[PDB]
Amino acid sequence: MNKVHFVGAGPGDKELITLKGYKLLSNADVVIYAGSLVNPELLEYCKEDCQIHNSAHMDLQEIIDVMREGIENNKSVVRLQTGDFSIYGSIREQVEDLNKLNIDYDCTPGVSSFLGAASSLGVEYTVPEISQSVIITRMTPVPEKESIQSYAKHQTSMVIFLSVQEIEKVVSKLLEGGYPKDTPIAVIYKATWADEKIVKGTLSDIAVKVKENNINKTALIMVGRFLGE
Amino acid sequence: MNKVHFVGAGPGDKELITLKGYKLLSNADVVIYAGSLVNPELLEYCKEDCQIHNSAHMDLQEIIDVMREGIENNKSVVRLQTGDFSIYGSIREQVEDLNKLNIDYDCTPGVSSFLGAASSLGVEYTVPEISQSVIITRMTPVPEKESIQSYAKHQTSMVIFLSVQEIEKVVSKLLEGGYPKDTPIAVIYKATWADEKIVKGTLSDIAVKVKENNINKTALIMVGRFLGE
Repeated sequence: MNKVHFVGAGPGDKELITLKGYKLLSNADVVIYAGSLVNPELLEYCKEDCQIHNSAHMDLQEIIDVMREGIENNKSVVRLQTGDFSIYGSIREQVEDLNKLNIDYDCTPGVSSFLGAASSLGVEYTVPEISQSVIITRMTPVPEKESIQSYAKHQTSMVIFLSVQEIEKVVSKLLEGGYPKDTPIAVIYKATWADEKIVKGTLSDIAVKVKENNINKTALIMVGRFLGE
Repeated sequence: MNKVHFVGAGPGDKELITLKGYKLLSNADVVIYAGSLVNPELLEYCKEDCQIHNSAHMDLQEIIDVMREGIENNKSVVRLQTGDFSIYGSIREQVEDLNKLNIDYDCTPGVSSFLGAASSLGVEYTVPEISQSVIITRMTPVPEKESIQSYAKHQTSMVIFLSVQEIEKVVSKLLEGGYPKDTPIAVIYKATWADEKIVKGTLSDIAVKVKENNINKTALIMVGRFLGE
């Protein structure tokens, strides 16, 4: 067909889009991107006469109209979403709405920010005799068997998306599920963007280190012995 | 400098390498790739007069010699590793060995196969009111607090890398940690490669479905209610 193309933008760096992503983007007639969550530098890969829409200022129905009209005028349509949409992506709404209308689409994965964060930190989640797993979660209430404390019990590597002001709740949940105070932890803002910042520490001292970096906005926290390497 | 470039190849599809990855690869004088784990089609992006080495037939020290000699003749050196090396990547050996020699390097992340698997399945690990987390693990013995049964207790979404013949041990561990028999599950071989295959089912019937697909080799298993969407 001329499918609507859902494209993972990667974690911030211009060049961390997939080759496939880049081809579709650089050929798109209509692009719908996520506001300030997607790096604007990406948009420079688009055609001179491309029509850009910023979903951040749009309701669902407007995105869809924009999509449908792209299809009906035989225009290549790309919806750029941050990192990958299989982890915190809200792509279901748009898909169901397109089924409703009988519009073919496809999906092109991207590099998750937690992958970006690791490379950026030159670190490996899975490290022999230390951990063979990762738990990925994020921090208004949460069922017990899915809480940070509960996941902490495994003492494996963890990735936690948070709002940063909530640092003290999460540290205390980590200690509560039994991570020791010296457990290494890192907090990364805008992993792989030009402005990325990394605050390294342990469970006791990072609350302070985060406040004293003042750095606001959402972050990844990475927790575990795997930071010891 | 002229750093040794560690590059994530992505999950199999030629075009799912990052743009950055592609530039480095298409300019490399020396490439060291992982045997049959990396798709050979990628190698076609290399210069006519590029020197290819297949780590699969090499010990550590040979890789390093090959690296060092690239640097000393001012040759761009790319080590291509499958998916991303922060999850099951064994990049530590090569890095420590390069520190030893004082050789600058850098790291370029790629699309993990479990991301490839999701897009390929058009599915989302995190789905509102169903799960806000993912546990990523793999299946010769394993400590209790890090076993599949133990992780199963959270009833969240799981990704498990296995050898496929081991399907029955893992199903029984899943049920044991309390996933119900009707829990959807999928097994994917070579996610995003031309030959990828998807066996969809539930916990009771998938052991059979896998045997009767005969399909050998390593797979991803994906488990959870999140497959119900």
